[PDB]
Amino acid sequence: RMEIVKIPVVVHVVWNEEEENISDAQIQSQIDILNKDFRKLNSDVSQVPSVWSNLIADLGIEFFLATKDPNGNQTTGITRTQTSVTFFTTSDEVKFASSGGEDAWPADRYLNIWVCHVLKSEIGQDILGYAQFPGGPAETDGVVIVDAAFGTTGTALPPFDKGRTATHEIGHWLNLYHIWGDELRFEDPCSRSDEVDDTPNQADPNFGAPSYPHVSCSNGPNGDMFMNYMDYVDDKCMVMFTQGQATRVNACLDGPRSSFLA
Ligand SMILES: NCCc1ccc(S(=O)(=O)F)cc1
Ligand SMILES: [Ca+2]
Ligand SMILES: [Ca+2]
Ligand SMILES: [Zn+2]
Repeated sequence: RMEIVKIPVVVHVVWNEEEENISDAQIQSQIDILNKDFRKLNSDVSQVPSVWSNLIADLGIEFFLATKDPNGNQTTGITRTQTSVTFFTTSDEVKFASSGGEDAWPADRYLNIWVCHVLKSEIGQDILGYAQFPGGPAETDGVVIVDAAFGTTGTALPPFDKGRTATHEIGHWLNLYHIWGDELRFEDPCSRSDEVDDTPNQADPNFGAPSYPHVSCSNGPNGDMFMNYMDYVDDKCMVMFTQGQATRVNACLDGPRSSFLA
């Protein structure tokens, strides 16, 4: 029997123009996706190649917008903060009210999700989201997602309109690594590991909508598990976690995030 871990979520919408102040329905549509993907209840799990069917995991995690704020008072679980900032970066400006964002709620009790309109890497590349792995500091724990990649209605735009950027980032929040191993440009692309045996060794990230099989690093004939949530493919193409990843998620829930256990 699976112990279902029920994670209270607070969504911090940080908005400059009015359209960035995304609707309650768009926020709720994202929570709905999380409660499918993290329970193996997404119908598009049928797209997994049959050779890997016995690897698809139910992570046993569910999510809900918080009903009590950190001091025990009634809440919608959504904060809405106007800002003059036009873009945020991986340096975590969105996570402090003093830098034009919104403070985190206590990370031992809530999953903080920040939503903003423009998000860039430190060297200026537009990105869809970023996570903080377990291990503190609490002040910046959580995930950040751009609004055009958040939810399945409202401002969400194809090909990132099925809610999977948040599934992916929450994968990181639960201590999952990119399936391809995050080699640096000068390293052998087959050399690093995501520390999961049942994810095939893989050269690089996959983007877009790859054709099965996509072989790399001598992993033929089945190829890359590019439909894993921890690849970089379009939302409609990533549909599964593996049991090997669930092992790491369970270790995270049992250790550094044990405060979320009942
Ligand atoms: N389903 C979305 C997966 C995903 C997540 C993040 C990115 S990127 O912004 O880092 F380039 C790309 C694709
Ligand atoms: Ca692996
Ligand atoms: Ca690799
Ligand atoms: Zn990632």
